[PDB]
Amino acid sequence: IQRPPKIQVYSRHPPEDGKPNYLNCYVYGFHPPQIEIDLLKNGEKIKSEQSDLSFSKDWSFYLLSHAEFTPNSKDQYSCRVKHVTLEQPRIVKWDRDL
Repeated sequence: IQRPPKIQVYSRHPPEDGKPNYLNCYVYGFHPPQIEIDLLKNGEKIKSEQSDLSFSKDWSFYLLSHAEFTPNSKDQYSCRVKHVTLEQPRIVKWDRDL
């Protein structure tokens, strides 16, 4: 029981300032299943397009939240996850050089 979530913030296509992309936040390997995931632009939240809760032997419970977004050299994004294993909501930033 009590397993913290593993997170992956990434974009669908290699980003270029201008072309509309998609930002996905992959969260998995956690338990219990109740978990909240917010997508953030400069600190405030955006498109809550979330998948349906799924489970697997190899990654326990997992989810995928995504939003359409347009890259700029000034706007920064990140994924915020809230789970009973995190004393304070964990925030992972979208690094676009990884």
